[PDB]
Amino acid sequence: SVKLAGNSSLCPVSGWAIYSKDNSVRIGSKGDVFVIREPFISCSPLECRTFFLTQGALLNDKHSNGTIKDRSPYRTLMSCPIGEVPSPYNSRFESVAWSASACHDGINWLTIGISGPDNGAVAVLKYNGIITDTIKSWRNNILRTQESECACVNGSCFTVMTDGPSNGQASYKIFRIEKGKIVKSVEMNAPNYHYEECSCYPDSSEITCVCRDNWHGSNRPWVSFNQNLEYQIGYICSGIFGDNPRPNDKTGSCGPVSSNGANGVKGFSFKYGNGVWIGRTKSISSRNGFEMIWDPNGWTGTDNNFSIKQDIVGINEWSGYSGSFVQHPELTGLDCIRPCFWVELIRGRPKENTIWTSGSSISFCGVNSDTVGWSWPDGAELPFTID
Amino acid sequence: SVKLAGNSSLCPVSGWAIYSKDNSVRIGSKGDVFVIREPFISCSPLECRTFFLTQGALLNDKHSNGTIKDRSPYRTLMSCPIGEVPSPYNSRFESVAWSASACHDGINWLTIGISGPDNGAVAVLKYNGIITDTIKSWRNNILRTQESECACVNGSCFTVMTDGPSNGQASYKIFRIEKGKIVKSVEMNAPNYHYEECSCYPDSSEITCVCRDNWHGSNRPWVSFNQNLEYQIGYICSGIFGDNPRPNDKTGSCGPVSSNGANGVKGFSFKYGNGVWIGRTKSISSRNGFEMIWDPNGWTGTDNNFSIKQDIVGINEWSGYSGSFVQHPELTGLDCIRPCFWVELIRGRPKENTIWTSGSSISFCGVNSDTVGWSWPDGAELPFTID
Amino acid sequence: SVKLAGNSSLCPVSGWAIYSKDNSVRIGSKGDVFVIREPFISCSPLECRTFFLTQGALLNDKHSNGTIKDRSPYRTLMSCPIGEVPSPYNSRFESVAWSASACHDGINWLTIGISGPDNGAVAVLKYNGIITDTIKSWRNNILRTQESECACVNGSCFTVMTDGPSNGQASYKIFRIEKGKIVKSVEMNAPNYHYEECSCYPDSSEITCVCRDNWHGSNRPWVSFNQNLEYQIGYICSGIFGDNPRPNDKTGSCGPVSSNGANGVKGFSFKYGNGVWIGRTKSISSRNGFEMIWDPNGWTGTDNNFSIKQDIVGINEWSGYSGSFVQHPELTGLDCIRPCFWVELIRGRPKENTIWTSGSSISFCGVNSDTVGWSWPDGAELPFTID
Amino acid sequence: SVKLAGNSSLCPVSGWAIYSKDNSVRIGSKGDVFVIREPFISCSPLECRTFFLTQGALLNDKHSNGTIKDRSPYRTLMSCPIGEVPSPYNSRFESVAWSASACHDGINWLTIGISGPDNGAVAVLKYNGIITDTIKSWRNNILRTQESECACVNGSCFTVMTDGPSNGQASYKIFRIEKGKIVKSVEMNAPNYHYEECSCYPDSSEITCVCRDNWHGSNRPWVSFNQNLEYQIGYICSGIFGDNPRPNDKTGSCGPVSSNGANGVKGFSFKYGNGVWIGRTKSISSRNGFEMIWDPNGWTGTDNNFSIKQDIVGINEWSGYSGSFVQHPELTGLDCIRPCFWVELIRGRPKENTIWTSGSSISFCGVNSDTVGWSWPDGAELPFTID
Ligand SMILES: *[C@@H]1O[C@H](CO)[C@@H](O[C@@H]2O[C@H](CO)[C@@H](O[C@H]3O[C@H](CO)[C@@H](O)[C@H](O[C@H]4O[C@H](CO)[C@@H](O)[C@H](O)[C@@H]4O)[C@@H]3O)[C@H](O)[C@H]2NC(C)=O)[C@H](O)[C@H]1NC(C)=O
Ligand SMILES: *[C@@H]1O[C@H](CO)[C@@H](O[C@@H]2O[C@H](CO)[C@@H](O[C@H]3O[C@H](CO)[C@@H](O)[C@H](O[C@H]4O[C@H](CO)[C@@H](O)[C@H](O)[C@@H]4O)[C@@H]3O)[C@H](O)[C@H]2NC(C)=O)[C@H](O)[C@H]1NC(C)=O
Ligand SMILES: *[C@@H]1O[C@H](CO)[C@@H](O)[C@H](O)[C@H]1NC(C)=O
Ligand SMILES: *[C@@H]1O[C@H](CO)[C@@H](O)[C@H](O)[C@H]1NC(C)=O
Ligand SMILES: *[C@@H]1O[C@H](CO)[C@@H](O)[C@H](O)[C@H]1NC(C)=O
Ligand SMILES: *[C@@H]1O[C@H](CO)[C@@H](O)[C@H](O)[C@H]1NC(C)=O
Ligand SMILES: *[C@@H]1O[C@H](CO)[C@@H](O)[C@H](O)[C@H]1NC(C)=O
Ligand SMILES: *[C@@H]1O[C@H](CO)[C@@H](O)[C@H](O)[C@H]1NC(C)=O
Ligand SMILES: [Ca+2]
Ligand SMILES: [Ca+2]
Ligand SMILES: [Ca+2]
Ligand SMILES: [Ca+2]
Ligand SMILES: [Ca+2]
Ligand SMILES: [Ca+2]
Ligand SMILES: [Ca+2]
Ligand SMILES: [Ca+2]
Ligand SMILES: [Ca+2]
Repeated sequence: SVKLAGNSSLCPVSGWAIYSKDNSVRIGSKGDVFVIREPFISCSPLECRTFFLTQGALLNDKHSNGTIKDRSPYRTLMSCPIGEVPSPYNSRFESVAWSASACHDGINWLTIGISGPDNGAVAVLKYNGIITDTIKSWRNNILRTQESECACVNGSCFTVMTDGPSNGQASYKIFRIEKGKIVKSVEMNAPNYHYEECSCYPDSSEITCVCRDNWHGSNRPWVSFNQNLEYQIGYICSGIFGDNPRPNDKTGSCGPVSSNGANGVKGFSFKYGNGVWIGRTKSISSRNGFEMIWDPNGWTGTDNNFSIKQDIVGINEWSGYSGSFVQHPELTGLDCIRPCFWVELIRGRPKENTIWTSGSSISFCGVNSDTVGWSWPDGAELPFTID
Repeated sequence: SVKLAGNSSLCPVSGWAIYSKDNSVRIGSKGDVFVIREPFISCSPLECRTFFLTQGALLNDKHSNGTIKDRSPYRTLMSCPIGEVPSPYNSRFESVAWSASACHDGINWLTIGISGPDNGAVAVLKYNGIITDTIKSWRNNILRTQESECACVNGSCFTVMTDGPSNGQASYKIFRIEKGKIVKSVEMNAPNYHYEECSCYPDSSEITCVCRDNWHGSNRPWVSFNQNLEYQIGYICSGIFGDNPRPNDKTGSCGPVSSNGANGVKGFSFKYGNGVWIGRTKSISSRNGFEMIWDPNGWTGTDNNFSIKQDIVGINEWSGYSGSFVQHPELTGLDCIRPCFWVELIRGRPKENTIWTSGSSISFCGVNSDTVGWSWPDGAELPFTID
Repeated sequence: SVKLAGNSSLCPVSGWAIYSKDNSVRIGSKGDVFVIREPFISCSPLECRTFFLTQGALLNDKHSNGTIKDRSPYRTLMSCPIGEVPSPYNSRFESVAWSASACHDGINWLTIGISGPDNGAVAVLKYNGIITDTIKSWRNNILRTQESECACVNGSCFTVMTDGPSNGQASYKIFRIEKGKIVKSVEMNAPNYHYEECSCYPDSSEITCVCRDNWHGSNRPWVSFNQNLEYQIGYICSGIFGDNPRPNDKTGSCGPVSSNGANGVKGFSFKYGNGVWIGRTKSISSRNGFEMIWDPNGWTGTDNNFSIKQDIVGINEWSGYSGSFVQHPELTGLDCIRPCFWVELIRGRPKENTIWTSGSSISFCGVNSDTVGWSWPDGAELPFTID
Repeated sequence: SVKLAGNSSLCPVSGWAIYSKDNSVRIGSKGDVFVIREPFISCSPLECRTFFLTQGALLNDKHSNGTIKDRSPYRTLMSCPIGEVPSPYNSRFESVAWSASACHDGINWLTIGISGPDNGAVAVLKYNGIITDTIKSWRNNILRTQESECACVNGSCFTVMTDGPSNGQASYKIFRIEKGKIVKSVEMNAPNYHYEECSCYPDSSEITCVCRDNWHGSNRPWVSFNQNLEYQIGYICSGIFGDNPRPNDKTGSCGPVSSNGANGVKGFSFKYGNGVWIGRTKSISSRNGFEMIWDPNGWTGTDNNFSIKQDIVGINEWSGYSGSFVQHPELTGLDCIRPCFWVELIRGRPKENTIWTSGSSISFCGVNSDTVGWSWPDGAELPFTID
């Protein structure tokens, strides 16, 4: 067992090849499948796993009632092999949590699970399944984290947490964690910025995070930092707006785009110099469809021109949260860090006439060989027997 | 593989961080989940497992009928990974038993399973799944044991068993077991004492047990002993009474507190010099709620003042049995033995209008970082389809 | 990995301690549990497994209809950890078979599965899951084997097969198998004898088999042989008749006891010098109850006196097939071969008003410490929803 | 771990011994079993696995509706241990695919999964679960592959793919793959030939494929090639026609037999010099029954005489696709490559009045010891509760 280096560059990619699909909701119609949301993928030097937040209930059972609710003492972080349905019979317990993150440093798994009351939530950190540290809410207003994988470089793993209003200025902190122990943290000095549900990845020994501004931006904010937590902040400049909801594409801004800026969805983007791979919904108003767009100067340029678009989910099909995950050379045998992403396909409330809300997942990995756009939707027929 | 040393002290702790929650009853509404009671946790140098006594039946099935009954030829000891639901598809068979204990000596698992008739029950000892010894009832009146983990020190494991009345003077024996073989035992000379369902843990090469007086004590009896079984006995002196039922907190006694002393519930406490961490229900009369209380002189002092209280389960929510379990430095990498505990959340009879009785579980581990009180209840909606 | 020696003696035992109980039928009421019969246990140097013949159907499903039938192209030999319910989710596939045997030589598993038509059945031998040999019916009349574990000594495993009438003189052969290859066989010269469903075990480098005479004996026939297949034959002389049905106990015979000799049930017995441990039903007419009897001169003596009786299943409770299995010193660390046994508890047809027939199991191991008699019945409530 | 040599000859065999049967459809009546088609078996140096294409739905659930359809974004390649039912609880996710192949090179698994639109499908190659390459449709007309195992020789694995019409001249390419990377390919110059769903196996360092002519041949086309992809092509000459549908047996041809040549079914054959082992349906017009036929000069001779016939599935029972798979000496310890085969037993549409279509499987391995013909059918009772 050797810790991940994290010192190579991101693999440049021309397209995205489909990696997994679990068909969770379709199967859950009869099978014993957890009601879940906020799934995310993370890899070790040996395997890739799907993490998810359960509602402590199964699909098509009465206890799935009212699962549109985000937080409760019943939610737990669990994981299963990628591509498999999240079931009590194949899932590993990770932590009690209504907000979470996880990642592998090359030696062991780190998991971060937040639970407790809105006014004093506590993040429990585990390393190899053993509690190693905790961190308590410092603003007493819903301590919350990535809902995707943390990023690891040379034995240290990094994450971002938010505490405060989701409709105004909040507080954002970056953490450096070693063997499950917080060794350093810093509060981001970011007035007029808003950070939630960051998707973070390593690249050339440094961390880049693309996040969600729930306050007043329809473009996505970002934060990057080295291992010493020396950071920079900004917003993606592209007129190809990445959040949902958002305005129709037009001239962008290197600051928060106020038009349709309230609300949002977890997302991600991959930075390559001044360019950016943007993953976003197809609809500007609802969580429908998904597409990958290559914009060669979109990180710093404000125009709405782009070079490549690849369809992932049709515009008439349900999508939801999305996030980045990487495969390290230690796993692939490549000489660079390979970018991948996952998409949550949300079914149920509030858009459909059910008593429940749950999601299935698809994932893709970046390649330089031939690829194709299509639609890989959830495919479940609602409502269910329970409703 | 190396045997656990068990020679370090208990880690001092300031609070308790949530470690697991299985949501068993909620999931069992649809899923294939055992009807269980008396769950308990025990760890090896590699992993932690939940042990439990099944009724040889699944939730929401007709065979769950009359499972309020404690003893039958159908009950078996089984185990599964911590935090997972006890299902026939993920559970390991341990022993046929209606009373049980288990612990890992660093090399292999020891399980103790008692079955047979009330007037001649036999405890079957297994080491690495192989029968290694038996011990038969010596008072012919329901031979019974911990219903939680035994305690191991330097290759020897220790447990306590009781035989005789549950409403009067009985007989209590301590056992030393090596590789599943009883190498020594001694009967405790404890007139006017009553010991049942002991929660035992190792601390500085010696064993401490906190138990249940079902005869005439609303405070908890304790027994401690070295590897040679040289023992001491007493009662927790704190006016913060630990049993259920019990009187309102007042001046305590270093002997059995007779007020509300009959009946009781399995519980635990952690000794730290003259101080004590007490886990107990919130209700004085019923198995509802749960809390952890730090009383700096409560082991030997009779006053009812305490320093710390942490909420675990709300007073309006069902609780039940609770017990200690520890994580050895061989597992954690710490330089002390870490205290943890589990709580059984009992649903169904006799308090609820169902045909069945079963429990789910939560567990916590002691830390010195920030923690928070809350309520992590079972959360199931009764009655069920079967009733 | 080292092959089992099989050169030590059987462990003398004073009683039987309960080892496992699966509660298969109770759980199968709701859970996904195979309809099975002819379960048997067999051990490796590492673990013990339950083998069984499925009907290719689950309990409480329509395909369990008519499962009173013994042979079909749908029956398969499968195995699961001892004490666990036989489910498609925890069971390993072994072979297609309506008659079977299996055993571990210390290195790998040998399985023998017979399938095909009544007039030309073929036994398929597998070693480590790879087909290594076959043997075809030589009398064209239902080739059939032990339905319990084969016996292994120093890298060779031994079994017995029958071909011919089940109500008259048939043909019986002993086989020596090495790494799944038949290296020697011999036909037993046994006129007026009848051998079916032999329970065989190793003892001091030789094999002893106690079997079922379905033709004209209410006592059990036996055959013993060395590694070169030099054999001896006889019948258990004890007036404590072991088969079912049978007459009331009286003066026995060293030949087949004709009274109530037709029909029968698979069983076993352990030989100790002139003495014998006899396992049998409690009823003389039906497959009900079970008991272990120590008869110090019952192997060669014809009286009906005995020294020890231990209750296993109550007379009013269903029992069925039973068989021996052993635990080698390589597994236990003992200096002798430990005798164990299993009992099949048959529910359904023809005794009960269902459409199906299936069994659960219990098992016990021989010890010299204290034990107790009791009743550990199936405990399922019939009929089921499917009927 | 060492790569498979693949340099020995095929083991000559006189008959076929039954190896596995999963009873999938029977069990799926109640159990949680995938709706599947196109199952196939492939082995490593350690184990044999069943691969299959799911419809992302379970039997007896509403989502099984319209599963007669071959292609969709919901279909995935998964695998489970041979002989076990394909369940979400025991199946490993491999790839998103509506056409697939897989094989083990001695070190890791190679999987090939094709998904995407009919006019631009993309094959995703994975080595040890990691995407290693892609290949895109070159004729824009349903890129498709074996639906059985690829063949490996000395670290290189080989497969065949087709692009173009299924009712006329198409394009056929052979691929050489090393560690999941395409290192060479060549288009077959085969005017008037049609290749689909090839069954390929290694033999003396070279690859032989027997395939399906869906255009105008009732006999099967073949292609063989060395590691450098230098190939030869032809048709099986035997008047014992191997496809379905087909004419009654008569004089054959070394070219495509036009009579009943349109349409077909995936199948296989084993070449032995001028002789051939032919597996085929019993019905000439429908997918019913299955038999193995040894024709000593059937590879190059056009007569309709044969030497051996062995019944596998009765003519009145449903069959379906069939394919070859081999066990290498690295797995068996033999000095030759052992031939095995599997048969898909298709139930439901279009031949039966259900809303769904699915298959179970049986498999056999070649031996030189005694064997027997019989019928090992699916055995499910249709329709189901869902219909
Ligand atoms: C998921 O949650 C949904 C929201 O709760 C459930 O729907 C609700 O179902 C309840 C129970 O039937 C229903 O309850 C009330 O309102 C009734 C009129 O609409 C009223 O008649 C009920 O009260 C009367 O009866 C009760 C019981 O006897 C008495 O205690 C009262 O005093 C009175 O006599 C009761 O107030 C809701 O109307 C309904 N809500 C909605 C929005 O439909 C789903 O049932 C649940 N699904 C599952 C599968 O569990
Ligand atoms: C387990 O197997 C049991 C034995 O088969 C089943 O019980 C049987 O159920 C069948 C179907 O209902 C039933 O069938 C026949 O007999 C009827 C009179 O008893 C007769 O009316 C039926 O025939 C008529 O209808 C059919 C269909 O429309 C026509 O084809 C006929 O021409 C005629 O009009 C039919 O002959 C058996 O009576 C019954 N047997 C017994 C012993 O009860 C169970 O149903 C089965 N259980 C499960 C769960 O599958
Ligand atoms: C990346 O890290 C590895 C492991 O420490 C190191 O050997 C290598 O030199 C680094 N790569 C570069 C380009 O510096
Ligand atoms: C405890 O045992 C350890 C491990 O063998 C030993 O090294 C150490 O000396 C002991 N500690 C104490 C306090 O005696
Ligand atoms: C539950 O079991 C008891 C005891 O046998 C029985 O009296 C009662 O009728 C059962 N209840 C139901 C609802 O079946
Ligand atoms: C039994 O077999 C073992 C292993 O071959 C051998 O070492 C030993 O001598 C044998 N025991 C006796 C009593 O001969
Ligand atoms: C096949 O390869 C093996 C294994 O490396 C080699 O030893 C042997 O020489 C080869 N056999 C033939 C027939 O060439
Ligand atoms: C099955 O699916 C088809 C296609 O959507 C639909 O037309 C049909 O109504 C469905 N059948 C049933 C019984 O639901
Ligand atoms: Ca079910
Ligand atoms: Ca926004
Ligand atoms: Ca641009
Ligand atoms: Ca009390
Ligand atoms: Ca005090
Ligand atoms: Ca008889
Ligand atoms: Ca006698
Ligand atoms: Ca054809
Ligand atoms: Ca010929």
